[PDB]
Order: sequence, then structure tokens, then C-alpha cells
Amino acid sequence: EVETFAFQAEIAQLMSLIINTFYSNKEIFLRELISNSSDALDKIRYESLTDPSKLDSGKELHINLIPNKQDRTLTIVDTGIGMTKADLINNLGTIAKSGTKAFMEALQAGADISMIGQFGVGFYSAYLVAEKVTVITKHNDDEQYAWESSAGGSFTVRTDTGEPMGRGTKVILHLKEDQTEYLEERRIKEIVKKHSQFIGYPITLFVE
Amino acid sequence: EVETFAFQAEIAQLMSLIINTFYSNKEIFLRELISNSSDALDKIRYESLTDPSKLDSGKELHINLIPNKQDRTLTIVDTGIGMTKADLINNLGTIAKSGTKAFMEALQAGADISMIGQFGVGFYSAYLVAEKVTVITKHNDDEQYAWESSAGGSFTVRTDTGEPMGRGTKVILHLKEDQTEYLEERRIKEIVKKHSQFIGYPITLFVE
Ligand SMILES: COc1cc(O)cc(O)c1
Ligand SMILES: COc1cc(O)cc(O)c1
Repeated sequence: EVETFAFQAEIAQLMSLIINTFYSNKEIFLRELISNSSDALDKIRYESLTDPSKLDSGKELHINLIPNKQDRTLTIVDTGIGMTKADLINNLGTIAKSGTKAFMEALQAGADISMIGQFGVGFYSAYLVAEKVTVITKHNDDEQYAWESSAGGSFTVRTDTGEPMGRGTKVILHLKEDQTEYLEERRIKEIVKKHSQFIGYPITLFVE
Repeated sequence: EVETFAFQAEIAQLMSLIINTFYSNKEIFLRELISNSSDALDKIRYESLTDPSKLDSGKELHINLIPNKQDRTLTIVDTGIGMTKADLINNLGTIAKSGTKAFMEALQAGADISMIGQFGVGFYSAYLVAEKVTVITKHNDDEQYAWESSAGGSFTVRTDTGEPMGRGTKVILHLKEDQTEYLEERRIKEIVKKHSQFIGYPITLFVE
């Protein structure tokens, strides 16, 4: 069972704008996703301050970056709070409709695409580099789900039956043919060092 | 009934460091508090996407800045999610103990105090300019509480019986004798324009 959903009109337009604007500084996608992981990691850590069983699904709070050159995927895995099915449908937990409005109007008064994360919609920067994004998520209060979209106005949700993760979110980037520099160790390292050097959780860059 | 609580040791040390370091760029306090308001405003907006009665305690989502020259207070009011009593005691909803560790170690490898908000503890920047900070908060799931601290290792909590706010958080800054420029309209305007120009909620600077 796969369910198919329409993007709200504003989200579809933000994704078209991300896909269609000439904008060379694409590397900021990784900063945004890490920062989103970091936020999710903060949330489960906060919950666990008063209830240490929240961490029964996994005690370690970390971020992994996994390139795969065969598959043409870069995967960002965190062991954060995860997302419920309701959260995934509701724009991966964001206030994306208002965030898009704030971002469209910032881009009128002198903003560029790099500032997307100031508007709460930094997830969608995945579409700077990826043709398809698959989200695998597990929250304590729910089952494991996969969200998927190649943009074009719709996303799918299904329950994920394969590889149990325990708790957190994996963002799989199926990269565009011309964006494979983001699979090279050197380049991922440089970007993580540039933009994500003060993240409060260990980031492990896997090797192939 | 006033209860008195000890700051966790790490928080007490961060507050001593905020109070005691020579550091001229104090104005960043306002950016941090607005941004904290903005986060709180995002949260009640998200909740209301699936349950519009969350906004029964007030429909408008905004930030007010209220200087008072008589009282020597600058007040930041939002109509965000608010905070429960448990949230206030637990470091005003932050992961402050780990955030302090990440921030102390950033300040070893080339960071300055302006980057406090990258570590989730930007609230405590209030102590750059204030000798006492009073937090009035109301969350839907709880009563109105006042938190207060002049630093020095302890904070108080009491239920607030005066001026019902409905929902949100008011941060009252009782300013240091030498920090009154932050009560001048011109100066608050300049700072809000410098650092908080892309906030997605209206910010109203009150006049006296
Ligand atoms: C904004 O939606 C996201 C939630 C997560 O837990 C991780 C992301 O990369 C995006
Ligand atoms: C980090 O604690 C805060 C919570 C709020 O709702 C508002 C703040 O200024 C700080």
C-alpha cells in the first residue's frame, strides 16, 4: 500500500523555484539537512531529560553521511526524534506554507536561495542536487514510514517494511547526473567543514 | 508561593561567562530573543494546522517590543506556544547543559559570544544587558507562571496571578544602568533592521 498526496500549491511552487532558478551555490543543501538533523536530535534529547525511556530505541545521538557511487545516493541519517505519518504528510513537520510565503517575499527584498533555512523550509533545498528524495523515518509513537517525491506536484507515503532503523530519519538523495561531486569524500568534507563545523553531535562521513 | 531552584552547574557557568567576559557586541541579545519568539510562534502555528482550537487562546501570531524608561525594562512579548512549569525549570525548554558544552568548546576553536544561538542557549544572552530577567509564560496545557533570576546561581518560579496573557512568553529585561541605549526607539529599530529583518511574524516596536 502506497498512498499519493498532492503538495499544497505553495510547496509545489517553492519546489519548482528550487528546481528552476539558476543558482550555482547548490552545496548549501548539506548544511540545511544537517541542521535539520541537529534540530531533530535536540528534540529527542529534550524529551529524554524527563523520560529516559524515550531513548530506549537508541541511546546514541549522531549524524551519518553515506555516499554511494553505484546508486548515486547521498544519505543523511540522524537518530533524532523521527517523524510520525501525520508529520510527514504535514510537510515533514514544517510550517511550509507560511515559510514559503516569508521566503518568496524575502527573495523580493534582497535574499538568495542560501537563506532558505531562515524560513523553515530548508529540507526542500534537497532538490538543488537530487532528482528524487526518499525519507525513511521512525518516531517512538508510530511505525516506520517512507516518504518519496521527484517533485512534479506529488509525494507518496508507505509503511516501510525493510531495514528497521529504531528511531530517526534517513534522507536519501538520488542525485542528478551532473551533481556527483557530492559523492566525493573531499568535497563532502570541505562542505561539512565550511558550514556545519559547530554542530553539537558527531558527524561521521562513511567511506566506500 | 515562590519556589527557588539551583541552576545546573554548566548553566551557572555560562551565565557567569556571559556576565564576566569583556565583549562589546552586546546588541545581539535582541536577535536571539526574537528568534526564540519566532521558534515559539512556529510551534503553535504547527500545532494549529491539525487542531485549530490550539489558537483559542489567541489567533494573532506576533512579537511586540516594549521599552519603558521609567522602569528600565525592555520587554519582548510573543504569542507563541508558551512554556509549561516543567519547561521553565528544565532550562526554559532548551537543552542547555549540552548546549553550554558545545558553546564552551566552540569558544576554544574560534567562536565568539555572538554565536550563542547556534548552541541553543541564546536566551542567556539576555544577561549581556540585563541585571534581572523575568519570564512570564502561558502554555495551553498549564497555568501562567513567572520565572525570575538575577543570575548568581539560582532562579525562582511562582504562579503569576497578575495580568493574564492568554498564550505566549514575555521576557522582561531589567537593564543595567549602563545599557539604556536599548530603550531608545532609534537604536532598537536599527538592531531589528540589522539582525531580525527576515522574521516571519510582525514585530511591533511600541513607543512611549
Ligand atoms: C523539515 O523536515 C525534515 C525533518 C527531519 O527530521 C529531517 C529533515 O532533513 C527534514
Ligand atoms: C530558550 O528559552 C526561551 C523560550 C521562549 O519561549 C522564549 C525565550 O526568549 C527563551
